[PDB]
Amino acid sequence: TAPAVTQHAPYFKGTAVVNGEFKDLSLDDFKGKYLVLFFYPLDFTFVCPTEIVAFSDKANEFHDVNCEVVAVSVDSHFSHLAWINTPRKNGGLGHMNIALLSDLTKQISRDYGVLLEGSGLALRGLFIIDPNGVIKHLSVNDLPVGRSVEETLRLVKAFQYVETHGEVCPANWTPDSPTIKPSPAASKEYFQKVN
Amino acid sequence: TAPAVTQHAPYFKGTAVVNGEFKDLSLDDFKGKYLVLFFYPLDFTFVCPTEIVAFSDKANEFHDVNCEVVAVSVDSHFSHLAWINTPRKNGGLGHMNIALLSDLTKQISRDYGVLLEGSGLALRGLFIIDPNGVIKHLSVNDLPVGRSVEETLRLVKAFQYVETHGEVCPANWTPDSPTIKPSPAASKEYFQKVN
Amino acid sequence: TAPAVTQHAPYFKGTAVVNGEFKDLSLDDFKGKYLVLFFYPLDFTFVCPTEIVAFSDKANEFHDVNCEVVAVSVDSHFSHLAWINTPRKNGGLGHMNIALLSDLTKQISRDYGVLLEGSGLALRGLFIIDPNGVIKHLSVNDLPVGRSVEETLRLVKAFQYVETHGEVCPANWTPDSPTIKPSPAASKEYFQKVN
Amino acid sequence: TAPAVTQHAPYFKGTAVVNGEFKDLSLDDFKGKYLVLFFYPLDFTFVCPTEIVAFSDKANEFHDVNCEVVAVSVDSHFSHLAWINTPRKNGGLGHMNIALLSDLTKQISRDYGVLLEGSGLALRGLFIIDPNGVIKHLSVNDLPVGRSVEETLRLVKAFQYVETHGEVCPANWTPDSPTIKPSPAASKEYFQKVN
Amino acid sequence: TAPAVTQHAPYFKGTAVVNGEFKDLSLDDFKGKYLVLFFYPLDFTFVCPTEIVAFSDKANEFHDVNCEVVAVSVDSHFSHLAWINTPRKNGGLGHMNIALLSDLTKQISRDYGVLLEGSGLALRGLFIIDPNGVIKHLSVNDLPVGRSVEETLRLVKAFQYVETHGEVCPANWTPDSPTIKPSPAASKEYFQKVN
Amino acid sequence: TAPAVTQHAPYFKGTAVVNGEFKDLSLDDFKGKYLVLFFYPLDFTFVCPTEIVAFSDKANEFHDVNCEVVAVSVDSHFSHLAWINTPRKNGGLGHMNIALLSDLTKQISRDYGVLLEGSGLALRGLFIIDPNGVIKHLSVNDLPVGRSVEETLRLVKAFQYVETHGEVCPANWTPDSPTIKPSPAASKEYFQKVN
Amino acid sequence: TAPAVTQHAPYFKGTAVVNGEFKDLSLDDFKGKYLVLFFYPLDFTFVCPTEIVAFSDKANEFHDVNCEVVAVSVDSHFSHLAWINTPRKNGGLGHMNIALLSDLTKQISRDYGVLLEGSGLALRGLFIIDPNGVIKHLSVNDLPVGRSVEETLRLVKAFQYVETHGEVCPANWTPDSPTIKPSPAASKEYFQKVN
Amino acid sequence: TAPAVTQHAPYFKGTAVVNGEFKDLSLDDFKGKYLVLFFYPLDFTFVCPTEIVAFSDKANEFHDVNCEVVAVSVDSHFSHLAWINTPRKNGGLGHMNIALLSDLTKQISRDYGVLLEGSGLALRGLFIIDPNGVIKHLSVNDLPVGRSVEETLRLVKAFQYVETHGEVCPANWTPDSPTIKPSPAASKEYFQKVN
Repeated sequence: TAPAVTQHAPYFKGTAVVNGEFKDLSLDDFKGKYLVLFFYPLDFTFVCPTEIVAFSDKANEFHDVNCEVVAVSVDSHFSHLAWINTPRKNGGLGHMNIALLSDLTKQISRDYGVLLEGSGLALRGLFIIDPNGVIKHLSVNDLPVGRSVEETLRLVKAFQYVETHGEVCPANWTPDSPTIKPSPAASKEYFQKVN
Repeated sequence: TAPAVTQHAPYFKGTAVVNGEFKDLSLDDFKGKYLVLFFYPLDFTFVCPTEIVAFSDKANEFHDVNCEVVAVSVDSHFSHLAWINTPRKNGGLGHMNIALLSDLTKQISRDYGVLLEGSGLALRGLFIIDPNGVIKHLSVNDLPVGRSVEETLRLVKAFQYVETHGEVCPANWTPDSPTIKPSPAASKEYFQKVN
Repeated sequence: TAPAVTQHAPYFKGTAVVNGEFKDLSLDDFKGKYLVLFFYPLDFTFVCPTEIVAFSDKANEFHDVNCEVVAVSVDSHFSHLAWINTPRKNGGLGHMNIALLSDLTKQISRDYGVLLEGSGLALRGLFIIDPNGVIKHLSVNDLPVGRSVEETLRLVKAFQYVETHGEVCPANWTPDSPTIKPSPAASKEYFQKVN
Repeated sequence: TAPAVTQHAPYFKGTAVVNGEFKDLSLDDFKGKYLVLFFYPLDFTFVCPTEIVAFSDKANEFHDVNCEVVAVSVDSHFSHLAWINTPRKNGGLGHMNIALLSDLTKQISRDYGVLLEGSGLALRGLFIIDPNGVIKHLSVNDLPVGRSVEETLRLVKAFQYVETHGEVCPANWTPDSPTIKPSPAASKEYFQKVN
Repeated sequence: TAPAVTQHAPYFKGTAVVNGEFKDLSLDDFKGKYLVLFFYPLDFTFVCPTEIVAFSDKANEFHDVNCEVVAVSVDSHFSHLAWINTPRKNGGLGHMNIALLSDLTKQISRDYGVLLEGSGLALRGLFIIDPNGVIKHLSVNDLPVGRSVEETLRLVKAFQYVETHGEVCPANWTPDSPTIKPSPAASKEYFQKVN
Repeated sequence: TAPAVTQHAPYFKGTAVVNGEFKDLSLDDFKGKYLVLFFYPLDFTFVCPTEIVAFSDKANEFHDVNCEVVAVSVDSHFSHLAWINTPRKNGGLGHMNIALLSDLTKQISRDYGVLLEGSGLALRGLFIIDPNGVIKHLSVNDLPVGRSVEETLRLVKAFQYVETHGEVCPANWTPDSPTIKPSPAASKEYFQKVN
Repeated sequence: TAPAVTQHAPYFKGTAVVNGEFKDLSLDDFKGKYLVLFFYPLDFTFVCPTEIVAFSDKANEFHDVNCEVVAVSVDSHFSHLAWINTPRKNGGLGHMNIALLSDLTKQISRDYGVLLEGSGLALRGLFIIDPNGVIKHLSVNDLPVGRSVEETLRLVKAFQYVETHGEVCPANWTPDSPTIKPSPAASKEYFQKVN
Repeated sequence: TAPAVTQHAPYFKGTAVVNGEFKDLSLDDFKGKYLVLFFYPLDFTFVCPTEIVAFSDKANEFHDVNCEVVAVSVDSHFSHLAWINTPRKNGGLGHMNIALLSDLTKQISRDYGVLLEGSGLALRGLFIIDPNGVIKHLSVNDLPVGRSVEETLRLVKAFQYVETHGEVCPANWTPDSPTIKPSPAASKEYFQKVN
């Protein structure tokens, strides 16, 4: 139970804003589902809203592949709601298709290893978590650079492809792209094909 | 020094294969340049060769933006070379535009927090390190899924952009896409442009 | 850890025939794959070979969905091989595409609660185990009635479908047929669709 | 008596809904008939109504082979009735040709080893119980995947065949399909025919 | 904690229907507020729908005095909703202004001393729990006689009057009728006035 | 026997004041009649005299429905009389049309689960015991809030109505308001009429 | 227990003057009632008599809202009494309508955190303790400035308003002024009304 | 240095919003001036905006007596700004005449002993601090009740009166109300005057 790949994700619990109303959210609530838990520093800032809207606009694609997406920061759930009720044109989020988790005690960010104690706020950490609570991917950016929603989805689709076909995913894999049977003899028909 | 974003990259030293020839590399050889330091589990496997050839094929684009790429694993440098002298068509690497660093003692992988201690091999870990040895990004995939060379290049240009221009990069930023002046008043300029 | 649905499948270890060669297998070897573990009473009987050759002939379809099939009985691996080298025309197995596991001590059967202690042989027990070692389905017949391979494959694909699409599978669900979003309002879409 | 193949099915008694009226059912009532006793988690859910209406629309075929079908869950007999009185378009059952038994105390599920005590509901257990109250078969699914009524019916027809013909049924046996005389010499007739 | 007057109400947790959606409630959710917690045997019965619609119709008058109203029974939350989507004309509930809590494990009823173990359903128990959260009044009818919502509201109002005025409420007291200063000399005012 | 609903009321015996004279009462003295047995803390207090005079004033209406009313407390029977010979104007009782039972040993209160051991006095417990002599309703207020005599009489009348009519009494039922035939088809009459 | 808001108030015990007579009282004695426990440094001083007289003239209004008022200092109950018998013109108190508690050992002042150890006298601490012995407000002034008796009465009425109406009290709230429903949608009614 | 009367106020430093601009504040920016430092739980709530707007509308009466007012909470300075930019009609602050200080690390609230570690927010703490950094008054409210702006002003003026003139202020003292010379002989003047 640690924030590192192949380990169980640390237990978390906070009040979230889901679909415009307050709701409590636990790690247990996603047993059976994939989860993209992603941290951002602060509400009403600059990179953060662009990521949050980008994930919200693609949320249906994540939900279609049994994946929930929850954004997490250290602000109150009241700040989350206020930011939801701000229009995008004025730096706000608008109506949200993803959960917004309040980590007001900072303990979720601390346990996920992404809190800068001096500042009191999370780095841009993202965690892809499988149905059994195991971490499959993680990535952290420094504050001034936003994450790729397209790449996050590519990875979720990829981890699902290997578990339901038993072939591994090459670099730059997309759906319908060739894959490799992970035995030396059988891996050849891939290598032939692309060269 | 720690393997965490915002902290100094841990020192490393080892034997590499540059340009068909053995050569010592350390972290200090990359001061002044950006560094993409990416770990892979084992030579003569499956996802690994597809990632190394993809980075080798795109190395001119990294070099044009003052970025070096080095692949690392727990194998010897004699393994690295033998794999270079295997045709791609047969699961090999062929000619190489990037360094292949040997981490025979495993200490590099351990110091970078990507060593599965029980198996004796590294996860798919990737670090972007700036001219001063500071880690700007890191990411870790489990073994069955390869990384994106495109997203690595995106992120490098994003960190360079914010250095040059004093502006922050939104989600899904490509070069020439809009950026955000990171003050409350000046940011509206961005949000109006895209809503 | 018990032979029950939702629980972790008991650890097992034994000698198996794989391509006419003796080879060890444990539950650990199938970490990452789905596993159909099916018990059958005795080698050189009547129903048993019809089941084993049915599973062997459809083995590629199982492997295409990241699933190993492993037939288990209380005979020695030396009997399994002898039975492979009997032709099917004469009640044998012939060439095999699945593993034949020997449970010579009878511990595996006893741990999976399919052992008839009185006779010292197992019932027609089938267990479907996910990549995570958790039992998704169990199924037992009395000795005179063989099982359906088509139905076992149906259940593997259904458990895979729910884990990658988040929808639940109706009765008699097949690939391409409708499914249900498991929420009260969202589930009406299914019920309108088929009435 | 225990919930295991070849053993006597445990005694149950409870209130059921039979043809719209409430009526007591006991295991005693099915002496002399075959019995498909199937458990489902909850009324007014998603997979459950699909399983129940599939069984109900085929009940004629079960009845024609002296077999009764009894659905069971932890809800009251009043929920059962209210659900019968909901249209199928709206997630209900409509008219039922099978009994819906209420296990309000949770005892029947506990006695048949399918109660999840933590949640207070039953897994997808199905038992084929013969005219002397012995269990010939049992299947269990995790909650998100429905069962096959088709296969349930194939198994009842198969067990009846061996009782009245003294020949064992191969894998994927269907009516009017070859069967095996279960002695070594006599069995060769089957194995020559199908090869 | 114990289900008796002057004692802290037992802790309870469970899934409730709150505005047509599945929420999670606990005794902690009502700290700071008076709670009327009332049990009823089963959904889709006779006296119960009359009790629940009576409270839901006067729910505003309880909210106006800092009081929540929660109906409890041993039914699933999916039944609670089905009953909410049955019209009152047809024995149903209609739109609800109170919570409907699922005691599916039967634990809450057991803990509050109202579970008839034999039949597995609750008696008509009612508890007025104060804001911290001590039981001030409990009442229990047998199954065929419904409670008075009027008297329940009289009692919440009486207990609130005594906390904020330091006088005690006579038999049959209603808002504005006389009260008693509980001191031998001071009480003479009350007794002189009403005789 | 136990002080709970559906159970036989505990046996009790003691000296009571009945028409200004010391009589002896027991639970056997009320076989054949409904009994309202109500406890109060202490004679010469504040809410208690108001409760006792309210019941004594409506005592005729209970007798007219075969019901006796008995007040109980831990005081001597000599206090009960002194209080009877205190005028109502001066905090007293006046002439009484109900019995006043002495629980001097505190045993009755203890047996009926209403004795606060610490202070040695009863809470405001009330029990409607039927004619043989099962408890049909119990209620308990804390000390500073008096009960409703009106509601007590409503409940005796409701329990008598259901015994002699076989219909069940809704919430807020009063003599002459509609009632429910407790059958799914029969109850439709009630629900149609009042909506 | 502790002298902080939201905690249980520390137990105290001491000899107090009530109606010119010595009488022991403790925190227990005020269970069920609000309490305003205020400390003052010393009898026969300057600000202190003006606080005590101000409360004692307003005490009728506190008792009318179920609130006791208790003055506490380190002086003897003999000084307290002597100060009562001094006239107000002459620096005294006169007849008193509030308790004067002697903290002669200084232990009450030590436990409430108001004791200046060097001088052996209390700061001007005030505590509003609710009916369950929980602190709702505290306030300390330095020695040369008296407290507002009006503001103390306002807060008691405010804390009672929120327990019996479920709405929160704005800044400068007085009885009959607007209050806020503490949900986000319902709070707009207030914010629109006052702006 | 501790959050107690007569002691030096703990040092704090944080980003505040001042005239729509971010700007660092520290305790020693307020040396030579009286400071009213008041904590509130969270931005975008209910009681908090009423206190903040009330103090801001009286800020000039504070400024004229050389007193500053600084509101503090654990929210980001960005939330403060988004909330300044929300109109009052819609639950916001609008223009502000006071600093809103961010306590993103929560250290300030922890140092002033007003933080609830469990939930991660401040109680309604308020502190008057003199020109030498010494605390003269403190008060904490529980969350549902707002403070009195008038009484804070009353107290700031009271504490100045005593430094200027060397006379003590009685209870309910207002500007130009009589004060007391703190000497036995002299204090008589006050007592003769006001009686």
